[PDB]
Amino acid sequence: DFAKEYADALYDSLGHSVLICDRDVYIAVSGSSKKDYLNKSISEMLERTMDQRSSVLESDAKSVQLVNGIDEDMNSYTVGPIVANGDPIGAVVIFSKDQTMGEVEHKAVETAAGFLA
Amino acid sequence: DFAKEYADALYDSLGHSVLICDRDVYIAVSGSSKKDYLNKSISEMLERTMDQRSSVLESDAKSVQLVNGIDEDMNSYTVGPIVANGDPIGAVVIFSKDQTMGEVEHKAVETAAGFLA
Repeated sequence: DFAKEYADALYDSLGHSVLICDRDVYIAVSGSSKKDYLNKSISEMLERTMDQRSSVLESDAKSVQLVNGIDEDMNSYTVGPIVANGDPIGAVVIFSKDQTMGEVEHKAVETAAGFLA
Repeated sequence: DFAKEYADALYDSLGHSVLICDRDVYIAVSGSSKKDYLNKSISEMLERTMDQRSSVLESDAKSVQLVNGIDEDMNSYTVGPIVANGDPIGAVVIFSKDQTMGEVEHKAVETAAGFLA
């Protein structure tokens, strides 16, 4: 499991929850409960972020939907769409309920997305 | 080439020269000339860093040896030893002649090293 390995490496290094999705669902979860995210449908926010192809960083999110329709209290998050041959095929998400995502995590998701693509 | 793919992803995302070595030589080079680094013997600094297992960040290096005996003018660099089963098997290096390596790159090498291990 290639996405799982990367998610684990990101968690081990950065210490924040890591999700990786394909076009539909989360396919890798590290740092968070697999029950909460694995195979769950990605949110409209994730879909839009992937469609827009650019990475995003929200330093003061307050609340976010990672799973569609599921409002979650969230301090911050960052998303790196995985774009292969111009087509979004997934995304890498790093988030925290209590810590602030910064350029470290923002670049981490871009790097992860680039490698996974 | 797995190390090459990661080095390329790191270069694409962070925009700095990236080297990956095994215990002996550089095995992947991105952002810099392959002639300057590929198959070149790693420096004593690299060997010591790997032996000590911890990542390092030098924000004001002035000069560094990446290739053994080769003094290179360098603004800054960061090194993430690749440690598998307690044994150092290589390292990921990000460096710049003109820009300052910070936590972004420092964590990038740790993440890279963790994944490659």
